[PDB]
Amino acid sequence: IKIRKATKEDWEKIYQLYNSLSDEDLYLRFFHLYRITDHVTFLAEVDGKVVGEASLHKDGEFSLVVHRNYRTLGIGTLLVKTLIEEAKKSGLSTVKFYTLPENTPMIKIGRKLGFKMRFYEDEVYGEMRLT
Ligand SMILES: CC(C)(COP(=O)(O)OP(=O)(O)OC[C@H]1O[C@@H](n2cnc3c(N)ncnc32)[C@H](O)[C@@H]1OP(=O)(O)O)[C@@H](O)C(=O)NCCC(=O)NCCS
Repeated sequence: IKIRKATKEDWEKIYQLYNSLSDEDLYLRFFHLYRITDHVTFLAEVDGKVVGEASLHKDGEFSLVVHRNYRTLGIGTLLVKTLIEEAKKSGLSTVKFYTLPENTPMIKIGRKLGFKMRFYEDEVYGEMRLT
């Protein structure tokens, strides 16, 4: 399980990962964007195949997705920890995420990592002040 920073040359690999995900997975991966309508990306690789992708934006917001067959192995948690580390190195004041209330796995990660949660019927908001 290797976690590395993504480069422009990884676009094709990420594209293939996305093509294998469900519409539900993609909806959750870009939840906030769907709701309201530079960045650093990390990938989780098994062999030479990207099985997980996580991105951090300049405003502290992050998101990620792990292929269904590679879930519950701790990858999502490791990717979020990687993003938090990146956020601290880049001097961000806060990191945050948005998802659906039914997304138990993500909320579990958020809570165990220290994120303060705000719940609503249409969405949930997690946030952690770093500075
Ligand atoms: C949310 C997501 C990244 C989690 O990734 P993952 O690799 O499975 O994460 P982890 O293995 O670190 O597990 C996270 C926790 O959720 C739990 N979990 C997994 N499946 C579960 C299920 N069906 N019910 C309950 N809990 C579940 C894990 O057991 C673990 O428990 P813990 O936090 O006490 O250790 C993954 O499910 C995913 O890609 N989902 C679709 C995209 C998405 O929702 N992205 C979120 C963006 S903010």
